[PDB]
Amino acid sequence: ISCSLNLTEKLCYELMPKHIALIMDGNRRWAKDKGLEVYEGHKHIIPKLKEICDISSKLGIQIITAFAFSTENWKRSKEEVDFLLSLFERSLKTEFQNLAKNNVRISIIGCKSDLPMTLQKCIALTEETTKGNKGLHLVIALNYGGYYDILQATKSIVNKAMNGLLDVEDINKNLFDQELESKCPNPDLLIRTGGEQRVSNFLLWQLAYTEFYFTNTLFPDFGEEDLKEAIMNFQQRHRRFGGH
Amino acid sequence: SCSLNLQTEKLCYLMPKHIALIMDGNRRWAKDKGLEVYEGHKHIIPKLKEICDISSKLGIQIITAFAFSTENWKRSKEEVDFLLSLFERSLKTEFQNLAKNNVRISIIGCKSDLPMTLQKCIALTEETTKGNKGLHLVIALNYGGYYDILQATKSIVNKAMNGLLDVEDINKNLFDQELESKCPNPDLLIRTGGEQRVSNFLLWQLAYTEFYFTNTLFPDFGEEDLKEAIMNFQQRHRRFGGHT
Ligand SMILES: CC(C)=CCC/C(C)=C/CSP(=O)(O)OP(=O)(O)O
Ligand SMILES: C=C(C)CCOP(=O)(O)OP(=O)(O)O
Ligand SMILES: C=C(C)CCOP(=O)(O)OP(=O)(O)O
Ligand SMILES: C=C(C)CCOP(=O)(O)OP(=O)(O)O
Ligand SMILES: [Mg+2]
Ligand SMILES: [Mg+2]
Repeated sequence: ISCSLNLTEKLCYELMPKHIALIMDGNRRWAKDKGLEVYEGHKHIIPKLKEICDISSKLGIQIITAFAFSTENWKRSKEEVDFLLSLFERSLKTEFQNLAKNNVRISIIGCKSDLPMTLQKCIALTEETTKGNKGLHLVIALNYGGYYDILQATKSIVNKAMNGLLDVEDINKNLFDQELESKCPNPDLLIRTGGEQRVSNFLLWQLAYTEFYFTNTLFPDFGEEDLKEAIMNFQQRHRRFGGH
Repeated sequence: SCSLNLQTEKLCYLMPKHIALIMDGNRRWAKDKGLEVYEGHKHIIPKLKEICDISSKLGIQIITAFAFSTENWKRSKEEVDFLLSLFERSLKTEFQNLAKNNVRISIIGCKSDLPMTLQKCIALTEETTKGNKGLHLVIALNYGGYYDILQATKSIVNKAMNGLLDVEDINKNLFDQELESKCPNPDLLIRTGGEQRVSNFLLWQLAYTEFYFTNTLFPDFGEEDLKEAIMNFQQRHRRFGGHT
């Protein structure tokens, strides 16, 4: 198979970020620091995420993709996974009407069939109720990883080729983008709370020219002032996309 | 159909075994010092050799260095022609000594797009060093993350088309075996030049890599800067999605 790359590919990126990506990290250490019970940080996840949607919506931000549960988090104890998947279902039922009144559209990416059936039904109902809403699109990545996303797009392309729907030479960036679960437009800014300088198998393909913002602030402490700082910082960067 | 909660292992991550290196900021280093526009680029592969020598003594086994991306074709024909001729020159003048403790050199990227003379220089550099026993230097030249994932997808589609694999055999390990940069993946990414972004480097391979961004322009990056980056790496806690 031949290659040629000096022919051309448009990058689906942008004053203001259109799409923000969010790694919601540091919730355990936030509870350890305040001497609270082990899962009390995670109880702030969905409420804070609603606060961030509110602020971002007013600034003209159109998309937020938030990392809620990765495919490697299955490595944690049965007790933690069960507690936090139950907590996610509960919080999604508690803050739903707050998200719905702001005209937020809610989508979930990840492998849903591995989740508990009650959470699968709750997710399907949330997506149905909000699919027509016209405000900010909140995408929640739940049992998601970049490896998984690329693998399921590759399988989808293989099956199409098997059924006579495409040739090997039709496989390009545009086709791949439309087979991934996180699509164009790609994140302009990634904010990771919790102090770690790494991506932890989040949106690997989608982050090719994303601007990174790592903060030391633990996620339950990330408020309107911190989001405003991150956007102003983003506005101070020069994006060249390989050109001059 | 998908399932991800059973297979929670695989992957390939004191001292980082594999360092990834984005050699950025060469234009600004020549501008700041008032030199000719391409004077910084003449330092790229000499300094890269110096980094390999230091890295070899500390026990590092692999360096993957970004020398020319698939989006850099967007720059002026003058700059691109000058820089590809300069790479051909630098690649002949260094990486020549008969010492067996020197680096083994591979090139990843689409070589057929490059000037014929540079193609011949690359072939000669890979042949003369294939027996060397030191550090494996991989030079990423006309390379990008999209390109790497796309060519692996095309190779998998081809095999499936020709009866050589099943769609249900497609997993992380088979995909990894089709990429140009394979397991083991970089433990540490060092980007010189002030920008906090990845610019379509090793997208799949950087899933759990530790990021180290420095403002030092690449021609000023020496032994003290490398020792600082390794020290910073050693103070980091890698969890790979797990706990306790
Ligand atoms: C939904 C499940 C099972 C887990 C939560 C995943 C999550 C929110 C991770 C980021 S916060 P976490 O890694 O728990 O907290 P730190 O150890 O980083 O302080
Ligand atoms: C080939 C190298 C060293 C990496 C790309 O850096 P660029 O200078 O092309 O990256 P951007 O700032 O354009 O993102
Ligand atoms: C090898 C390549 C293409 C990048 C080197 O630095 P640049 O050419 O990007 O210079 P700056 O604009 O970053 O200073
Ligand atoms: C927010 C989510 C779902 C993942 C956060 O990163 P992790 O806490 O899993 O990442 P590592 O620090 O283990 O890389
Ligand atoms: Mg964490
Ligand atoms: Mg640059």
